[PDB]
Amino acid sequence: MLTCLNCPEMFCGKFQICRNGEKICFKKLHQRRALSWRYIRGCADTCPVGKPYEMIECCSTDKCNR
Repeated sequence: MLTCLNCPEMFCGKFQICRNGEKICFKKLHQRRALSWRYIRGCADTCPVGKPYEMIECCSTDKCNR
């Protein structure tokens, strides 16, 4: 199994265990303002496509989006 964060905050501690169908996590921006503590973290199947300024990250490791 894999572990991925599930909180908008950067230095948070909220996460969940990803099950089948999603062996990779992702972390992108949700807004330019207050971005310091605003990000879309969650599980996924593969690197989700999107803009470059969306700070879209992809990885398959324990809290890789830490």
